[PDB]
Amino acid sequence: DLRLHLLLNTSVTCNDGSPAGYYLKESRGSRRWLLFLEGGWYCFNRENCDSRYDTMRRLMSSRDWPRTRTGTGILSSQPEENPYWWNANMVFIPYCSSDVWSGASSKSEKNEYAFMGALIIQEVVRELLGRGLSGAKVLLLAGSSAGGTGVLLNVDRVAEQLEKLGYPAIQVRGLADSGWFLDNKQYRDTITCAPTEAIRRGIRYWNGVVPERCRRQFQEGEEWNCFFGYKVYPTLRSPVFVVQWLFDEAQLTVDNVHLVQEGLRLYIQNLGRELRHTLKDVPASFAPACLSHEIIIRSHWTDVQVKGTSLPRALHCWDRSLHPLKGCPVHLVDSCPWPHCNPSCPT
Ligand SMILES: *[C@@H]1O[C@H](CO)[C@@H](O)[C@H](O)[C@H]1NC(C)=O
Ligand SMILES: Nc1ccccc1Nc1ccccn1
Ligand SMILES: Nc1ccccc1Nc1ccccn1
Repeated sequence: DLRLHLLLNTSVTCNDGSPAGYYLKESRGSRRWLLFLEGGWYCFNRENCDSRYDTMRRLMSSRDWPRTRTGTGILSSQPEENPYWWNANMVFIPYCSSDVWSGASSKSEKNEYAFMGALIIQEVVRELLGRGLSGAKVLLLAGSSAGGTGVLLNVDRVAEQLEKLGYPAIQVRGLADSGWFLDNKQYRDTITCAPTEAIRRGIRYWNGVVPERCRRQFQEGEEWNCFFGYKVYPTLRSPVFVVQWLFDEAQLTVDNVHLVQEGLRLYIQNLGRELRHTLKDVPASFAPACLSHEIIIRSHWTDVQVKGTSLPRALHCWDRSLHPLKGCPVHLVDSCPWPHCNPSCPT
């Protein structure tokens, strides 16, 4: 189990002003550190966030968090469950800022809620440096869904933080799972019906921050562009491995697709082709032709394969590449055009 630590700086808070925190399992024989960002959509105005506080309060508050959590998937210490990094130091950072990990705004006389996701990541890193992270060789910032987009928004800031604090030997890398979306035409709840508005409004509500090189490309008012992987990824300097199902369930929900006649068949095939196209120049990626959402902390994440290579193997090959490799690929994108045309897709 990973044990809870509430942040010592109690001014870095979840939405309702309670302290943020992290769950930690130390591995003193390892110089590898995995920091995983939880997902779970977001909220973008007073009324929307009030609803989330009634029925999704663990995503807005630490008041009811458990003492411990079990590591699963890439967070498991069992080699049978985690062929990739079973001996690493494991950190789970709960998502309690409702801001896709972008916010830097405190509660105040003018703000009902605090949106501090970007500052929560900075403070966790900061406090871990006193608990052994100072001796790390690799810091892998990973995350799923909104946490996967959060990796893209924060990996270069963590790298800059560690350089400025005097730790230039720690190699910062990112792993973004199910956080790579298309701002495409829909097939036919504002957060699902009108996604780009929801992001634009959220950024202003959260005082949200995007990576500087991307911000400079799109300029004032157009920061929402940097929440889309194919637009922010080319501006990043840290190595980033991208995991994305080609027919992602959250993408299809936003597109108003529910599972088929010709119009919908053509729409679904075109979505796979467009996602494939955006990954063509991403050298470290894993994109199976399946209808699903998230993978890296699922216990059976070992089962899916692309061209005969599993995701744990592809990540191991990526480690080797950062020291093409014969028999050990890092770029794995399905070419077949319909969900579950890959036999290893999950049921
Ligand atoms: C605690 O965090 C807040 C928000 O980032 C910051 O203003 C303050 O300086 C921090 N306190 C300490 C002692 O680092
Ligand atoms: N934005 C929000 C806040 C409170 C309750 C529901 C929603 N809507 C929603 C739609 C799809 C997936 C998750 N949430
Ligand atoms: N979930 C989704 C799917 C397809 C298009 C837009 C969204 N919205 C979104 C919100 C924050 C960050 C990235 N995307």
